[PDB]
Amino acid sequence: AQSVPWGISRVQAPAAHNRGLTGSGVKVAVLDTGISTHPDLNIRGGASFVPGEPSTQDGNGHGTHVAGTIAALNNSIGVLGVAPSAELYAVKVLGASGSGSVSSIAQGLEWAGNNGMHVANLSLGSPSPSATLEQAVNSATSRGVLVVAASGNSGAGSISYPARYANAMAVGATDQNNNRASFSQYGAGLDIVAPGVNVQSTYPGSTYASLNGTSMATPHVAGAAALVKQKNPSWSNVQIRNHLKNTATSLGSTNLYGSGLVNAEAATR
Ligand SMILES: [Ca+2]
Ligand code: NA
Repeated sequence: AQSVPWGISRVQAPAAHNRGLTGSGVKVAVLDTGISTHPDLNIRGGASFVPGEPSTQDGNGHGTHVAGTIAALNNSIGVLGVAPSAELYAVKVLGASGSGSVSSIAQGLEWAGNNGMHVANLSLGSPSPSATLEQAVNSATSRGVLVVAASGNSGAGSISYPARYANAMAVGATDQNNNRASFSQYGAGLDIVAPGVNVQSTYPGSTYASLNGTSMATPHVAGAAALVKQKNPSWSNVQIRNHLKNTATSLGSTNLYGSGLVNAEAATR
């Protein structure tokens, strides 16, 4: 039996699925620790930019988990992604330890742009700025990619980099009530929020696990972007971003929530 995680229902993905919108034909890159082969995922390619770790398989778990929130397959097992037919690309920029370099991440962003990705999910961040990262976020954007990035887990009223750069769509985390998760960074530049507490998804070893974080929120929005792109294949990254914001469920307090809670039903109505 397939389970639909609370957050998948909260963003109203099944409503989109019932309109025939699943992310089919939309290329989504997961820039993370890799993606491990899993019965509830279809991985269509990718690349590694981590020195000494040339496989795209996930030695950490984080990337696999993020990937299933985007695109776990719609079937009789496991969980269900926001965009269960999205074309997943594993872009390994973080090592098995969970950390990487500005150089790896920028290389992944270059790859995403050059390989025609429609969405790049960056469930990663740092408190310190990077001109290299900024340039790379702008590069992927110029090449037509919608870059979606986590706000961070410090609980502070400023958001992490690269989410703080204008051309990254910054995503915060809500709890099961739609209140800001205690850890979710907020403040200037936050675009939108999504479920980020007790999020069940795919995990290495053909298993499932629950995790907390803005890293879990971010893929809900990357998946929503993919639904919108399937519906509107002529739309740019900016049009998609704007529509997601304009159709989000307002939570008030934009400092805390940005435009509010991402709503895949409203976005595909
Ligand atoms: Ca499934
Ligand atoms: Na931003």
